[PDB]
Amino acid sequence: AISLIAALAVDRVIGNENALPWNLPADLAWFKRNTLNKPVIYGRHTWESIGRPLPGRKNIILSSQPGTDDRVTWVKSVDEAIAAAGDVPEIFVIGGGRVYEQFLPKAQKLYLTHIDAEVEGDTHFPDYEPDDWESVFSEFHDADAQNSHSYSFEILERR
Ligand SMILES: Nc1nc(=O)c2nc(CNc3ccc(C(=O)N[C@@H](CCC(=O)O)C(=O)O)cc3)cnc2[nH]1
Ligand SMILES: [Cl-]
Repeated sequence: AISLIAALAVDRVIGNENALPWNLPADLAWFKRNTLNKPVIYGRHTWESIGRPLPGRKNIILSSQPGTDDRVTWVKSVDEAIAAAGDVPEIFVIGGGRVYEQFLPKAQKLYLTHIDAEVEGDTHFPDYEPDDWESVFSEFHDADAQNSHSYSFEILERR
């Protein structure tokens, strides 16, 4: 089954021109624990942002442009990306915006981090109908010595 994971600032903005103005190691830990040892799908731009494959995970990159690396799997379509992932219980889509958009219709779960930050950004997470989804988990955290902003984790399951 397909799962989407993302960190959202106020107004569902997932990023912009510049680096994100928050320090949230707690979110990174949450991200690792949920995606560890599972196939992860992402686009050309996210690849460029990280530069190297994510450890212990099966990296699948959706790109219309030919692949430039042998350590990760390169696909040209959504159907091909899902096939390259295999017959595993859970497959994660980790971005970016246009990729989340193509995968939302087929997602069964949403792992969201709601960050209390007013970030003026260009890219937004797709709008999802609240009625089509059930919030089976939500946990609120305040900012602390390690995390700069207050935030909440949420797991939604498709109805
Ligand atoms: N919750 C959530 N937080 C994110 O930061 C996030 N980032 C993406 C896409 N961008 C990125 C950028 C960097 C790494 C990365 O280098 N992660 C390392 C953790 C490093 C670490 O703390 O060891 C990883 O191994 O997962 C992953 C995704 C998608 N969904 C997200 N979702
Ligand atoms: Cl991307």
